[PDB]
Amino acid sequence: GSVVIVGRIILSSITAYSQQTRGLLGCIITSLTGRDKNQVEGEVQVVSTATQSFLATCVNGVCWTVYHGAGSKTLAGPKGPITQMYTNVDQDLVGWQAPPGARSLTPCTCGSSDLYLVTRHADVIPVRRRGDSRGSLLSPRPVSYLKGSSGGPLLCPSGHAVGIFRAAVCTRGVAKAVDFVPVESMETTMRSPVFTDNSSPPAVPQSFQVAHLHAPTGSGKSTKVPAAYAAQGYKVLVLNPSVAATLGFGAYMSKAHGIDPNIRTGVRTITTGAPVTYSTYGKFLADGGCSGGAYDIIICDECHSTDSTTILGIGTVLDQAETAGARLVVLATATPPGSVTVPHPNIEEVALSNTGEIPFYGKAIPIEAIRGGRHLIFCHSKKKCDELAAKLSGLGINAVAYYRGLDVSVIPTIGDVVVVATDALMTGYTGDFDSVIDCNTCVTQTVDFSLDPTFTIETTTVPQDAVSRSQRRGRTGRGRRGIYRFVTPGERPSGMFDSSVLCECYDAGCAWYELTPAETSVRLRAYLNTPGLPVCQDHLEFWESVFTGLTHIDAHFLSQTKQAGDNFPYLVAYQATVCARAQAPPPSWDQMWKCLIRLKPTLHGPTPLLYRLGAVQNEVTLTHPITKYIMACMSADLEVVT
Amino acid sequence: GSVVIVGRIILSGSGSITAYSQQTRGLLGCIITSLTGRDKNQVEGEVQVVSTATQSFLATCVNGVCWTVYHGAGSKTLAGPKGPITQMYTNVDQDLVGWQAPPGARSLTPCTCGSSDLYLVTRHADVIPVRRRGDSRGSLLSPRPVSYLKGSSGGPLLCPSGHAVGIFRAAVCTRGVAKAVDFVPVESMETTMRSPVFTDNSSPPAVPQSFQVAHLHAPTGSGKSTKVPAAYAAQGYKVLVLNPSVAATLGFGAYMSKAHGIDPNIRTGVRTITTGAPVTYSTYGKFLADGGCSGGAYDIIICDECHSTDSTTILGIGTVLDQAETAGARLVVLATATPPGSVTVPHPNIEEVALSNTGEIPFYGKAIPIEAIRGGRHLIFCHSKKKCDELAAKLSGLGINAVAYYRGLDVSVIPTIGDVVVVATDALMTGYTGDFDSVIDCNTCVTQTVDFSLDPTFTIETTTVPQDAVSRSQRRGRTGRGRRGIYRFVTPGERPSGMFDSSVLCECYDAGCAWYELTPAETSVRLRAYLNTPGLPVCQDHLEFWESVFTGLTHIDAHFLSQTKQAGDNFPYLVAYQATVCARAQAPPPSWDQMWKCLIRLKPTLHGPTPLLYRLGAVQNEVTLTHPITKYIMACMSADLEVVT
Ligand SMILES: CC[C@@H]([NH3+])c1ccc(Cl)c(Oc2ccccc2)c1F
Ligand SMILES: CC[C@@H]([NH3+])c1ccc(Cl)c(Oc2ccccc2)c1F
Repeated sequence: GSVVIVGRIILSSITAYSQQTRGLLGCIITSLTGRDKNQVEGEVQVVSTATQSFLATCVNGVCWTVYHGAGSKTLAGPKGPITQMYTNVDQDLVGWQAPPGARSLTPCTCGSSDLYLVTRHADVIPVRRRGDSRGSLLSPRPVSYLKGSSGGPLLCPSGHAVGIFRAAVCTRGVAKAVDFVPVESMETTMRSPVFTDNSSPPAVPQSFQVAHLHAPTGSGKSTKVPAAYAAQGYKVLVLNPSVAATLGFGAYMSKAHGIDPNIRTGVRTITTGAPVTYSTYGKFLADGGCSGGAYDIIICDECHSTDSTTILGIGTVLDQAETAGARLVVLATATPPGSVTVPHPNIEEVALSNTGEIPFYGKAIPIEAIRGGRHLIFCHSKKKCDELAAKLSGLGINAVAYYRGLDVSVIPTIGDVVVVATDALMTGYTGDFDSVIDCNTCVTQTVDFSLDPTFTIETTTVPQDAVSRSQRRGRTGRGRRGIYRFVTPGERPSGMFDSSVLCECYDAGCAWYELTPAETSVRLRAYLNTPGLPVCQDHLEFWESVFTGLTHIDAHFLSQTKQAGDNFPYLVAYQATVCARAQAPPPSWDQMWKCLIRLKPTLHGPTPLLYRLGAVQNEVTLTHPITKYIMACMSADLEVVT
Repeated sequence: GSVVIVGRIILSGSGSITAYSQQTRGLLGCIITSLTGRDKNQVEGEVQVVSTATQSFLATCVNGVCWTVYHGAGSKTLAGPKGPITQMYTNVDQDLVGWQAPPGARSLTPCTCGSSDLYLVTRHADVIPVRRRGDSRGSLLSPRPVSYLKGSSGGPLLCPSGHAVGIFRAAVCTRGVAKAVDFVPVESMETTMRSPVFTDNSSPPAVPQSFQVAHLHAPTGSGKSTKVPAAYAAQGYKVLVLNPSVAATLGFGAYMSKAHGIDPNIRTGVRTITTGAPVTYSTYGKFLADGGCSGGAYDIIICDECHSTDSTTILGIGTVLDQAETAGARLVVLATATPPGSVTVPHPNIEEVALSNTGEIPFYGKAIPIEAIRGGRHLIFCHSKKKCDELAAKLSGLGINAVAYYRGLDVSVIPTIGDVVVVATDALMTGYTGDFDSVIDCNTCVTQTVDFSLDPTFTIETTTVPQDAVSRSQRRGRTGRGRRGIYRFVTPGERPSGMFDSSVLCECYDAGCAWYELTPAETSVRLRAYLNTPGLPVCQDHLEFWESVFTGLTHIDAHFLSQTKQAGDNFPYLVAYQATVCARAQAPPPSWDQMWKCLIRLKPTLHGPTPLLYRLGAVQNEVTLTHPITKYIMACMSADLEVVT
């Protein structure tokens, strides 16, 4: 899909009105063709994808807008799809060369503080500047009235551009201020090189530096380059999210480059005194971060991964490495933020159709496509893994399921097999496959600041992004031919993660890694402040304030929720602690609250709700001091995107 | 736009009930197929996954007919092999519509036996045990979040033999958790088929010998409010004609006096005459303020414009329905041009023309050419007061006799006189009786919708929405009366007619308490008479919920209530009640929006967090939730609440 211009906002002194130029059918066709003959006029376009509508402002002969709406998408144009000229994920800014007929606003350098925000409804909202990227609405408005206006201009009185709107600053679901991308960030972006080669590892610098390495999985980014550095005489640490990949490196390196390295995972540890160590991020955090002077170079592998341990591990390194004596951090991934999937030479891509004995996410699989050989099928849930595995087994296909919870020994490693699995596979098992068949959806978690009474953490099924598609497809075609089959050809933009991931980081810090919320904030802040990494909204003070209130948890419930191994074991266990001390029942008797089951006969009355982590069946009271505390925390300034 | 089959749910041949889905169309194919109404793909399976541009749900063929929900499909056609298929059955009251099953389509068959173990099929092909507890209700064996059931409406409930018991249309929820499911029984599908496919309501009924409720679906200028009661009067019957508009009511009476001979009784706030005639013209508000039906006074009651869903009208009609038989009436007539289920058909006096981007006057993303309005009598419907004032301004500056009209302004500001462009809200339709050479329609209106948002209680939010058939049909109606007329529009779209939000029920209790001295219990009886009567606009049964809420709100401040009644805005009771609770705690209102002006003079003495009862708009001030009324309302949210799927 391409981005499509579906209207415009005309400026004149400052007033505006808007014009629509496409309906739905036109938008969709134009988005599939990427061919737009419609004449472009104005400095503000109203634009749309198949999922959202927003604005775009031309400045300096460039049409600009937000990464969180456009991603890395092309813009439909007279002669076809227009590739983006600039892609600055870190500033939430992208830009296409202005098409013929378009006008540009000029930047503002008189430096006025009385500003005017233009919306998708063509209203003109006065704004008092507060900083480089903040302004306060003179009249607070409900957040919903700014929705769809991301990308609109912030104008000084003389009509020039100060920047583009990117998000509202809410206080309890009401917008008192606005975040914008300032015109100086636009000019900085324009002077940066479009091509920047991150395929070569850099040489060790004289003083501390953070460098990026974008290279295919099996370039030797985690094998050959660590070996090269060690030859030059350095001590190198390779961090990786998979236990099975970390272990695998030990045997590979001892054969191929004659180095028997240190290995550090939770299930196994080996110290050989070698100058190269391979660790998981999680085991790295358990060992208490950087040891003063132990390493010259730290290589954070798969730094595209947006799981809490990886983010927390990488932010720890970014906070500590210099102080502990390192000269070099290398952030390594094949799929960096802003990447899209491109054709792979070694992999042949074939859409699924409706003909097939095996129904699969609305489409079908031919039994002839998986009868012999080794094939991997990605499903979104374990329930689905289980039922597809059973089907296949009943047809006499040798088929097995894999997901979080199961021992990887369900393998088999040699022989005909179909593996039906979730993304747990990515970290659990390292082999590749004659084909990958991919449902193209993922389970993820999303926070909702629902003030009912506090927040909600919802589990939802959503389309895959560009990293998911590439990483799943990349389980076939490794040094040998391969096939990838898909239910749908789409792709969400890569490199963003939800605020629940942040909440997860504080939770794990408390549950697993003996980190105070203040400590956790320091480490995440280094992650945020370092560019070229995945991006999120800055909700650190909020989440810090919330967990900071969660005191004197019951150690047995914590142990039990960690043991059962599910999400947010600290939030779950803290709610259970409050329920037990208040002598009151849990929100439900879902498996989530089984730590309270022996107390079931004696718990009665309304649940002192702290927050929603699933369905709430029981009645709730709001009188508990901890609830009162978390409600007060919601008055904090919260960026939400528009 | 037609409904389009975009996929299907395939049920298992034997053993235990299981299913899987197949998708036969993408988005592009869906949109094209909806605009042409032509679907050459063949129809397999008995459970279809259907879609409009706006939403998607399920449809289930039983005994020859592809059934689904009115709240999903409205009166729309089904895309077919030889073009659009019109609906064969349209039952607004049961939330059930039906197209004749296309070629070779397969139909489930009814639950002949009579088990009480049931299985619901969802759009995800999940099969979910249900326990029948009534004709149209069964409980989920394992309660679920209601989000999981959205888009499954129209799906079947099966008995273990795989026979259809009905089709899902809504969940019963407790605080966001579906505990049970509502369906349209299969025998309500056969009650639908053992009626005639066409019913006639174009002629006023004969007076029956015993109490009967009849419907009159006939256009304005058929004389529904002048000629027909005149006719009944001529046969010696006493007749009451009720209407939502003061100006319409006065006009009919004045027309009757000079044309049909009679000098009728008139009853409104502003003018009331007793002449002893056997025809009486009243508004719904005055009828209610008079305490409803007085014994033996009328044989016939015409409830005119019975399509209207303002609180007064609903409350008024509810009253007549509850009180007429016992007051000795023989006949209640529910009269409208635009009954529930109706569609905007072409009018031979009216030339319909799409606005373009060509024009000097920007209008809702399109354009009005000055030529089209420079000379004559013209009407422009805008959704908000604000826009009307912007558009009157922008028009007159360019040399026009432009004027606005919306609630608050006195009519007569609309002259006549000749050349004019009136820019107005829908308030035009209760304030002014005249018509125009052309009508220009923004195709949108403001409405109010309730969210059970548990933050802490409920929210009532003003939103802007696409117009429905009634809206479009009534807005067009102000041109092409006798002579030729023109209708210009921004959008061809049209939402289904005859549904109203739960917030409208809220307004009925509020008006009950604020204007007409009705206890919540007394209002429930009246509303119950309206729901139970068929062929009237329909809503979700939340009567107990809303009764329970207003029953708690006692000892309101008489002064604030008088000011919110006078200012004329919605929910004067809830607004005044929140203010009563604020003033008594010396706390500020949730904001300093105009809604809270009754409290402006006390601003100096009002400090601290607002004890919030519910949300009627943005809340800027901190909130406490400790107030006994807040808690009382919080407990009411435990009620069983039907919500759609
Ligand atoms: C410029 C501020 C930075 N924190 C930032 C950078 C890029 C993007 Cl897409 C940002 O917004 C989101 C919004 C939702 C999810 C992730 C990120 C974002 F908030
Ligand atoms: C059969 C139950 C009846 N109360 C009923 C009849 C028709 C329809 Cl469209 C119903 O559903 C709605 C849903 C939303 C708004 C109004 C009505 C509905 F609830």
